[PDB]
Amino acid sequence: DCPNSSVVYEAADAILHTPGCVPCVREGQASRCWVAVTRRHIDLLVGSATE
Amino acid sequence: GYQVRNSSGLYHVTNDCPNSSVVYEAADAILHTPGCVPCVREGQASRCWVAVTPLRRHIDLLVGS
Ligand SMILES: *[C@@H]1O[C@H](CO)[C@@H](O)[C@H](O)[C@H]1NC(C)=O
Ligand SMILES: *[C@@H]1O[C@H](CO)[C@@H](O)[C@H](O)[C@H]1NC(C)=O
Repeated sequence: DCPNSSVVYEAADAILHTPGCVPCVREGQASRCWVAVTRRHIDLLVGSATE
Repeated sequence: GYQVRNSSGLYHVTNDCPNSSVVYEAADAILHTPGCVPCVREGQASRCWVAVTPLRRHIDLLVGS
């Protein structure tokens, strides 16, 4: 449905299907997280930005 | 934490994941994005731009294996 941006959609889906808490550690503005996929896991760095 | 005074009473709320809030925010924003989130391979990861629901702010993220 949305194939070239899939990797994100997979991650986003894993965050929602995480019943617990996604473990994150803040790196200034951005926070580094480890999302487990239902072994393997997704590494993600998320941050906010303003123009 | 912090308190809330809504229509159903007086409450006290504590975020069980204070550092994980942007992740949940982004995950929601990706699903509410009607188009497709613009990604680019940036190394061994994927650099994406997520527009947040409304000085215009967005969410930058990198996903990897
Ligand atoms: C939140 O981030 C800070 C700074 O990276 C870290 O010291 C702390 O342990 C983190 N807290 C949680 C609940 O993950
Ligand atoms: C009451 O405030 C609390 C905390 O935000 C929430 O659990 C509850 O659903 C709110 N109720 C309404 C009607 O806003």
